[PDB]
Amino acid sequence: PWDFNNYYSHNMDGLISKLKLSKTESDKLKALRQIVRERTRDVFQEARQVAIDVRRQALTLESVRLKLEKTNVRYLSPEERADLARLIFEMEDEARDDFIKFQPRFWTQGSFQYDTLNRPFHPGQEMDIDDGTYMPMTVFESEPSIGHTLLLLLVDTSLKSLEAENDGWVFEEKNTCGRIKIYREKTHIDVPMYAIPKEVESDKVNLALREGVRRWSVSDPKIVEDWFNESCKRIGGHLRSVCRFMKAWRDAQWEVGGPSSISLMTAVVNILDRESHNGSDLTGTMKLIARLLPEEFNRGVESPDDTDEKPLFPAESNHNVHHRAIVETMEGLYGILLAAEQSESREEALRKINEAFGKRVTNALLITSS
Ligand SMILES: Nc1nc2c(ncn2[C@@H]2O[C@H](COP(=O)(O)OP(=O)(O)OP(=O)(O)O)C[C@H]2O)c(=O)[nH]1
Ligand SMILES: [Mg+2]
Ligand SMILES: [Mg+2]
Repeated sequence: PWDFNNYYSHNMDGLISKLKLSKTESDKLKALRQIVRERTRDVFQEARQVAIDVRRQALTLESVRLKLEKTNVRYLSPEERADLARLIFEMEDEARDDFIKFQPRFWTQGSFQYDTLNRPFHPGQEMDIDDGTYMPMTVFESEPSIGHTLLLLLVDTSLKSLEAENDGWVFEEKNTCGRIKIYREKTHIDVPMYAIPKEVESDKVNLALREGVRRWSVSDPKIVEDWFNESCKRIGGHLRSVCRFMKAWRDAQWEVGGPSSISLMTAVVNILDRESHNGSDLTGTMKLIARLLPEEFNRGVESPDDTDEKPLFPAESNHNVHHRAIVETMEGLYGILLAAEQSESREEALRKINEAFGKRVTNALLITSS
Protein backbone atom coordinates (compact mmCIF):
# COMPACT_ATOMS: atom_id res chain seq x y z
CA PRO A 1 0.00 0.00 0.00
CA TRP A 2 0.97 3.65 -0.45
CA ASP A 3 2.35 5.94 2.24
CA PHE A 4 1.13 9.55 2.15
CA ASN A 5 3.38 11.14 4.80
CA ASN A 6 5.25 13.16 2.17
CA TYR A 7 2.01 13.96 0.34
CA TYR A 8 0.89 15.58 3.58
CA SER A 9 4.01 17.23 4.97
CA HIS A 10 6.71 17.68 2.31
CA ASN A 11 8.05 21.23 2.10
CA MET A 12 6.96 23.52 -0.77
CA ASP A 13 5.07 20.76 -2.64
CA GLY A 14 3.29 18.88 0.16
CA LEU A 15 -0.24 19.56 1.42
CA ILE A 16 0.86 21.63 4.42
CA SER A 17 2.82 23.83 2.02
CA LYS A 18 -0.26 24.30 -0.16
CA LEU A 19 -2.32 25.21 2.89
CA LYS A 20 -0.03 27.34 5.05
CA LEU A 21 0.57 31.00 4.18
CA SER A 22 4.06 32.37 3.59
CA LYS A 23 5.38 35.33 5.59
CA THR A 24 4.65 37.56 2.59
CA GLU A 25 1.01 36.47 2.49
CA SER A 26 0.65 36.81 6.25
CA ASP A 27 2.10 40.33 6.13
CA LYS A 28 -0.49 41.14 3.48
CA LEU A 29 -3.31 40.01 5.77
CA LYS A 30 -1.82 42.05 8.61
CA ALA A 31 -1.71 45.11 6.36
CA LEU A 32 -5.34 44.52 5.38
CA ARG A 33 -6.26 44.11 9.05
CA GLN A 34 -4.44 47.33 9.92
CA ILE A 35 -6.53 49.25 7.39
CA VAL A 36 -9.72 48.10 9.13
CA ARG A 37 -8.32 48.78 12.60
CA GLU A 38 -7.22 52.33 11.75
CA ARG A 39 -10.58 53.12 10.17
CA THR A 40 -12.48 51.81 13.19
CA ARG A 41 -10.19 53.86 15.42
CA ASP A 42 -11.04 56.92 13.33
CA VAL A 43 -14.78 56.21 13.48
CA PHE A 44 -14.70 55.75 17.25
CA GLN A 45 -12.64 58.93 17.61
CA GLU A 46 -15.04 60.89 15.41
CA ALA A 47 -17.98 59.54 17.41
CA ARG A 48 -16.23 60.30 20.71
CA GLN A 49 -15.63 63.91 19.66
CA VAL A 50 -19.33 64.40 18.93
CA ALA A 51 -20.13 62.58 22.18
CA ILE A 52 -17.96 65.17 23.91
CA ASP A 53 -19.57 68.12 22.12
CA VAL A 54 -23.07 66.89 23.05
CA ARG A 55 -22.75 67.54 26.78
CA ARG A 56 -20.04 70.16 26.30
CA GLN A 57 -21.88 72.46 23.89
CA ALA A 58 -25.47 71.47 24.79
CA LEU A 59 -26.08 70.38 21.19
CA THR A 60 -29.48 69.76 19.65
CA LEU A 61 -30.24 66.37 18.12
CA GLU A 62 -30.12 68.01 14.70
CA SER A 63 -26.70 69.50 15.44
CA VAL A 64 -25.54 66.00 16.38
CA ARG A 65 -26.78 64.44 13.13
CA LEU A 66 -25.22 67.21 11.04
CA LYS A 67 -21.86 66.73 12.77
CA LEU A 68 -22.02 62.98 12.21
CA GLU A 69 -22.73 63.63 8.52
CA LYS A 70 -19.31 65.27 8.34
CA THR A 71 -17.71 62.04 9.52
CA ASN A 72 -17.59 58.44 8.27
CA VAL A 73 -21.17 58.08 9.55
CA ARG A 74 -22.00 59.61 6.15
CA TYR A 75 -21.92 56.11 4.67
CA LEU A 76 -24.66 54.61 6.83
CA SER A 77 -28.24 54.68 5.52
CA PRO A 78 -30.36 57.70 6.60
CA GLU A 79 -32.18 55.77 9.35
CA GLU A 80 -28.85 54.48 10.67
CA ARG A 81 -27.42 58.01 10.72
CA ALA A 82 -30.50 59.25 12.57
CA ASP A 83 -30.32 56.27 14.94
CA LEU A 84 -26.64 56.78 15.78
CA ALA A 85 -27.38 60.48 16.22
CA ARG A 86 -30.06 59.64 18.78
CA LEU A 87 -27.91 57.08 20.61
CA ILE A 88 -24.98 59.49 20.97
CA PHE A 89 -27.43 62.24 21.92
CA GLU A 90 -29.15 60.29 24.70
CA MET A 91 -26.44 58.04 26.16
CA GLU A 92 -26.28 58.27 29.97
CA ASP A 93 -23.52 60.24 31.72
CA GLU A 94 -21.84 57.08 33.02
CA ALA A 95 -21.91 55.39 29.61
CA ARG A 96 -20.82 58.65 27.99
CA ASP A 97 -17.89 58.99 30.41
CA ASP A 98 -16.68 55.51 29.48
CA PHE A 99 -17.14 56.11 25.75
CA ILE A 100 -15.16 59.36 25.84
CA LYS A 101 -12.40 58.03 28.11
CA PHE A 102 -11.40 54.77 26.42
CA GLN A 103 -10.22 53.87 22.93
CA PRO A 104 -11.29 50.63 21.21
CA ARG A 105 -8.79 47.76 21.35
CA PHE A 106 -8.19 45.17 18.64
CA TRP A 107 -7.27 41.50 19.07
CA THR A 108 -7.40 38.74 16.47
CA GLN A 109 -9.20 35.51 17.33
CA GLY A 110 -9.54 32.27 15.39
CA SER A 111 -7.24 30.53 12.91
CA PHE A 112 -5.09 33.59 12.19
CA GLN A 113 -4.29 33.73 15.90
CA TYR A 114 -3.50 30.07 16.64
CA ASP A 115 -2.03 29.38 13.19
CA THR A 116 -4.51 27.16 11.33
CA LEU A 117 -5.49 29.53 8.52
CA ASN A 118 -5.58 27.72 5.17
CA ARG A 119 -5.34 29.12 1.66
CA PRO A 120 -8.73 29.15 -0.10
CA PHE A 121 -9.45 26.52 -2.76
CA HIS A 122 -12.65 27.00 -4.76
CA PRO A 123 -13.10 30.33 -6.68
CA GLY A 124 -15.50 31.90 -4.18
CA GLN A 125 -13.66 30.95 -1.00
CA GLU A 126 -11.67 33.53 0.95
CA MET A 127 -9.04 33.67 3.69
CA ASP A 128 -10.66 34.49 7.02
CA ILE A 129 -9.42 37.03 9.57
CA ASP A 130 -11.38 37.28 12.81
CA ASP A 131 -10.28 40.62 14.24
CA GLY A 132 -12.47 41.68 17.16
CA THR A 133 -13.07 45.23 18.35
CA TYR A 134 -13.06 45.64 22.14
CA MET A 135 -14.50 48.62 24.00
CA PRO A 136 -13.41 49.15 27.63
CA MET A 137 -16.38 50.26 29.73
CA THR A 138 -18.30 49.77 32.94
CA VAL A 139 -19.72 46.24 32.77
CA PHE A 140 -22.48 45.54 35.27
CA GLU A 141 -23.60 42.08 36.41
CA SER A 142 -26.53 42.29 34.01
CA GLU A 143 -25.00 43.94 30.94
CA PRO A 144 -22.42 46.40 29.54
CA SER A 145 -23.14 50.09 30.18
CA ILE A 146 -22.83 51.28 26.58
CA GLY A 147 -25.66 50.22 24.26
CA HIS A 148 -24.95 47.38 21.84
CA THR A 149 -26.61 49.13 18.88
CA LEU A 150 -24.28 52.13 19.20
CA LEU A 151 -21.13 50.01 19.10
CA LEU A 152 -22.51 47.87 16.28
CA LEU A 153 -23.35 50.96 14.21
CA LEU A 154 -19.78 52.19 14.71
CA VAL A 155 -18.44 48.91 13.36
CA ASP A 156 -20.87 49.14 10.44
CA THR A 157 -19.73 52.72 9.86
CA SER A 158 -16.11 51.57 9.58
CA LEU A 159 -16.72 48.72 7.14
CA LYS A 160 -19.32 50.56 5.05
CA SER A 161 -16.92 53.49 4.73
CA LEU A 162 -14.30 51.06 3.44
CA GLU A 163 -16.89 49.57 1.09
CA ALA A 164 -17.91 52.95 -0.32
CA GLU A 165 -14.35 54.22 -0.76
CA ASN A 166 -12.87 51.04 -2.26
CA ASP A 167 -13.79 48.87 -5.24
CA GLY A 168 -13.83 45.15 -4.47
CA TRP A 169 -14.59 45.91 -0.83
CA VAL A 170 -18.08 44.67 0.06
CA PHE A 171 -19.83 44.86 3.44
CA GLU A 172 -21.78 41.85 4.74
CA GLU A 173 -23.74 41.55 7.98
CA LYS A 174 -23.41 38.27 9.86
CA ASN A 175 -25.16 37.14 13.04
CA THR A 176 -22.17 37.71 15.32
CA CYS A 177 -20.11 40.25 13.37
CA GLY A 178 -19.78 42.72 10.54
CA ARG A 179 -17.78 41.38 7.60
CA ILE A 180 -15.82 43.26 4.97
CA LYS A 181 -15.01 41.23 1.86
CA ILE A 182 -11.92 42.15 -0.14
CA TYR A 183 -12.34 40.44 -3.53
CA ARG A 184 -8.98 41.36 -5.06
CA GLU A 185 -7.20 39.81 -2.08
CA LYS A 186 -9.53 36.81 -1.68
CA THR A 187 -9.86 37.87 1.95
CA HIS A 188 -12.67 38.87 4.26
CA ILE A 189 -12.35 40.29 7.76
CA ASP A 190 -14.85 39.44 10.48
CA VAL A 191 -15.30 42.12 13.14
CA PRO A 192 -17.08 40.83 16.24
CA MET A 193 -17.79 43.67 18.68
CA TYR A 194 -16.94 43.17 22.35
CA ALA A 195 -17.56 44.98 25.60
CA ILE A 196 -15.02 44.44 28.39
CA PRO A 197 -14.42 45.86 31.91
CA LYS A 198 -12.35 49.04 32.14
CA GLU A 199 -10.62 48.14 35.41
CA VAL A 200 -9.66 40.56 31.60
CA GLU A 201 -12.06 38.12 33.26
CA SER A 202 -13.65 35.94 30.58
CA ASP A 203 -16.99 36.06 32.40
CA LYS A 204 -17.26 39.72 31.44
CA VAL A 205 -16.22 39.55 27.78
CA ASN A 206 -19.55 40.42 26.17
CA LEU A 207 -20.20 39.81 22.47
CA ALA A 208 -22.66 42.19 20.81
CA LEU A 209 -25.23 40.23 18.79
CA ARG A 210 -26.71 41.46 15.52
CA GLU A 211 -29.59 39.03 14.98
CA GLY A 212 -32.23 37.51 17.26
CA VAL A 213 -33.65 38.86 20.51
CA ARG A 214 -30.55 38.66 22.71
CA ARG A 215 -28.43 41.82 22.74
CA TRP A 216 -25.31 40.49 24.46
CA SER A 217 -23.66 37.10 24.82
CA VAL A 218 -20.82 36.33 27.22
CA SER A 219 -18.27 34.70 24.93
CA ASP A 220 -14.53 35.14 25.40
CA PRO A 221 -12.67 33.92 22.28
CA LYS A 222 -9.56 33.60 24.48
CA ILE A 223 -11.16 30.48 25.97
CA VAL A 224 -11.17 28.63 22.63
CA GLU A 225 -7.69 29.97 21.91
CA ASP A 226 -6.36 28.77 25.27
CA TRP A 227 -8.12 25.43 24.89
CA PHE A 228 -6.71 24.76 21.42
CA ASN A 229 -3.17 25.85 22.30
CA GLU A 230 -3.25 23.62 25.38
CA SER A 231 -4.54 20.79 23.17
CA CYS A 232 -1.60 21.22 20.80
CA LYS A 233 0.70 20.98 23.83
CA ARG A 234 -1.13 17.92 25.12
CA ILE A 235 -1.59 15.98 21.87
CA GLY A 236 1.39 17.26 19.89
CA GLY A 237 2.26 19.63 17.07
CA HIS A 238 0.62 17.31 14.53
CA LEU A 239 -2.76 18.51 15.82
CA ARG A 240 -2.49 21.72 13.80
CA SER A 241 -1.56 19.68 10.74
CA VAL A 242 -4.51 17.28 11.00
CA CYS A 243 -6.84 20.20 11.78
CA ARG A 244 -5.54 22.04 8.72
CA PHE A 245 -6.08 18.93 6.61
CA MET A 246 -9.64 18.41 7.86
CA LYS A 247 -10.45 22.06 7.15
CA ALA A 248 -8.96 21.59 3.69
CA TRP A 249 -11.22 18.57 3.25
CA ARG A 250 -14.19 20.70 4.30
CA ASP A 251 -13.22 23.46 1.87
CA ALA A 252 -12.93 20.88 -0.91
CA GLN A 253 -16.31 19.26 -0.26
CA TRP A 254 -18.09 22.55 0.45
CA GLU A 255 -17.60 25.70 -1.61
CA VAL A 256 -19.82 27.28 1.02
CA GLY A 257 -21.12 25.87 4.31
CA GLY A 258 -20.27 22.54 5.88
CA PRO A 259 -19.22 21.93 9.49
CA SER A 260 -17.62 24.88 11.29
CA SER A 261 -13.88 24.97 11.92
CA ILE A 262 -14.47 24.93 15.68
CA SER A 263 -16.56 21.75 15.57
CA LEU A 264 -13.96 20.06 13.38
CA MET A 265 -11.18 21.07 15.77
CA THR A 266 -13.11 19.89 18.84
CA ALA A 267 -13.98 16.55 17.25
CA VAL A 268 -10.35 15.94 16.26
CA VAL A 269 -8.87 16.67 19.69
CA ASN A 270 -11.56 14.46 21.24
CA ILE A 271 -10.45 11.60 19.02
CA LEU A 272 -6.73 12.23 19.44
CA ASP A 273 -7.17 12.51 23.21
CA ARG A 274 -9.05 9.23 23.42
CA GLU A 275 -7.25 7.07 20.87
CA SER A 276 -3.59 6.04 20.85
CA HIS A 277 -1.79 7.09 17.66
CA ASN A 278 1.52 8.03 16.07
CA GLY A 279 1.64 11.78 15.47
CA SER A 280 4.61 11.35 13.15
CA ASP A 281 2.48 9.00 11.04
CA LEU A 282 0.08 11.44 9.38
CA THR A 283 -1.21 8.77 7.00
CA GLY A 284 -2.36 6.45 9.77
CA THR A 285 -3.48 9.34 11.97
CA MET A 286 -5.67 10.87 9.25
CA LYS A 287 -7.14 7.43 8.61
CA LEU A 288 -7.90 7.11 12.33
CA ILE A 289 -9.56 10.53 12.34
CA ALA A 290 -11.59 9.87 9.18
CA ARG A 291 -12.91 6.57 10.54
CA LEU A 292 -14.08 7.99 13.87
CA LEU A 293 -15.12 11.50 12.81
CA PRO A 294 -18.71 10.60 11.87
CA GLU A 295 -19.24 8.91 15.24
CA GLU A 296 -17.98 12.01 17.05
CA PHE A 297 -20.64 14.13 15.38
CA ASN A 298 -23.16 11.34 16.00
CA ARG A 299 -22.30 11.54 19.70
CA GLY A 300 -22.65 15.30 19.51
CA VAL A 301 -19.80 17.80 19.72
CA GLU A 302 -19.87 19.91 22.88
CA SER A 303 -18.26 23.35 22.90
CA PRO A 304 -14.79 23.62 24.47
CA ASP A 305 -16.31 26.74 26.04
CA ASP A 306 -18.58 25.40 28.79
CA THR A 307 -20.35 28.77 29.06
CA ASP A 308 -22.09 28.03 25.75
CA GLU A 309 -25.65 26.79 26.21
CA LYS A 310 -25.83 24.82 22.97
CA PRO A 311 -23.37 22.22 21.66
CA LEU A 312 -21.32 22.84 18.50
CA PHE A 313 -23.12 19.89 16.96
CA PRO A 314 -26.18 18.05 18.34
CA ALA A 315 -26.35 14.35 19.22
CA GLU A 316 -27.67 12.07 16.47
CA SER A 317 -31.19 11.93 17.93
CA ASN A 318 -31.34 15.72 17.54
CA HIS A 319 -29.82 15.83 14.05
CA ASN A 320 -31.90 17.53 11.38
CA VAL A 321 -31.48 16.73 7.69
CA HIS A 322 -28.72 19.34 7.33
CA HIS A 323 -26.73 17.66 10.09
CA ARG A 324 -27.13 14.26 8.41
CA ALA A 325 -25.83 15.64 5.11
CA ILE A 326 -22.66 16.66 6.94
CA VAL A 327 -22.23 13.30 8.69
CA GLU A 328 -22.87 11.29 5.53
CA THR A 329 -20.27 13.43 3.76
CA MET A 330 -17.86 12.70 6.62
CA GLU A 331 -18.46 8.96 6.26
CA GLY A 332 -17.24 9.24 2.67
CA LEU A 333 -13.77 10.41 3.71
CA TYR A 334 -12.47 7.15 5.23
CA GLY A 335 -13.24 5.27 2.02
CA ILE A 336 -11.33 7.77 -0.09
CA LEU A 337 -8.17 7.54 2.05
CA LEU A 338 -8.17 3.74 1.80
CA ALA A 339 -8.89 3.55 -1.93
CA ALA A 340 -5.96 5.90 -2.48
CA GLU A 341 -3.79 3.75 -0.22
CA GLN A 342 -4.71 0.67 -2.26
CA SER A 343 -4.61 2.30 -5.69
CA GLU A 344 -2.62 0.20 -8.14
CA SER A 345 -0.67 3.11 -9.63
CA ARG A 346 1.00 6.13 -8.05
CA GLU A 347 -0.80 8.72 -10.19
CA GLU A 348 -4.06 6.94 -9.37
CA ALA A 349 -3.36 7.28 -5.65
CA LEU A 350 -2.86 11.03 -6.00
CA ARG A 351 -6.05 11.62 -7.99
CA LYS A 352 -7.96 9.53 -5.46
CA ILE A 353 -6.79 11.21 -2.24
CA ASN A 354 -7.22 14.56 -4.01
CA GLU A 355 -10.93 13.80 -4.15
CA ALA A 356 -10.82 14.38 -0.40
CA PHE A 357 -8.53 17.41 -0.11
CA GLY A 358 -8.97 18.82 -3.61
CA LYS A 359 -6.36 19.11 -6.35
CA ARG A 360 -3.67 21.02 -4.47
CA VAL A 361 -0.76 18.60 -4.28
CA THR A 362 0.09 17.63 -7.85
CA ASN A 363 3.39 15.83 -7.33
CA ALA A 364 2.63 12.10 -7.44
CA LEU A 365 6.31 11.41 -6.73
CA LEU A 366 5.64 12.37 -3.11
CA ILE A 367 3.61 9.17 -2.74
CA THR A 368 5.86 6.34 -1.59
CA SER A 369 5.31 2.60 -1.13
CA SER A 370 4.75 1.58 2.48
N1 LIG B 1 -18.00 29.50 21.68
C1 LIG B 1 -17.98 29.53 20.35
N2 LIG B 1 -17.01 30.27 19.68
C2 LIG B 1 -16.99 30.31 18.33
C3 LIG B 1 -17.94 29.61 17.59
N3 LIG B 1 -17.69 29.82 16.28
C4 LIG B 1 -16.61 30.63 16.17
N4 LIG B 1 -16.17 30.94 17.43
C5 LIG B 1 -15.03 31.81 17.74
O1 LIG B 1 -14.65 32.47 16.56
C6 LIG B 1 -13.30 32.21 16.23
C7 LIG B 1 -13.16 32.10 14.72
O2 LIG B 1 -14.13 31.21 14.22
P1 LIG B 1 -14.02 30.57 12.75
O3 LIG B 1 -13.57 31.64 11.79
O4 LIG B 1 -15.35 30.00 12.34
O5 LIG B 1 -12.94 29.38 12.86
P2 LIG B 1 -11.36 29.59 12.62
O6 LIG B 1 -10.60 28.99 13.78
O7 LIG B 1 -10.98 31.04 12.50
O8 LIG B 1 -11.03 28.76 11.28
P3 LIG B 1 -11.20 29.39 9.81
O9 LIG B 1 -9.86 29.51 9.14
O10 LIG B 1 -12.07 28.45 9.01
O11 LIG B 1 -11.83 30.76 9.89
C8 LIG B 1 -12.92 30.94 16.97
C9 LIG B 1 -13.85 30.94 18.16
O12 LIG B 1 -13.20 31.52 19.27
C10 LIG B 1 -18.91 28.86 18.25
O13 LIG B 1 -19.75 28.24 17.61
N5 LIG B 1 -18.92 28.83 19.63
MG1 LIG C 1 -11.76 32.33 11.18
MG1 LIG D 1 -14.67 34.22 10.49
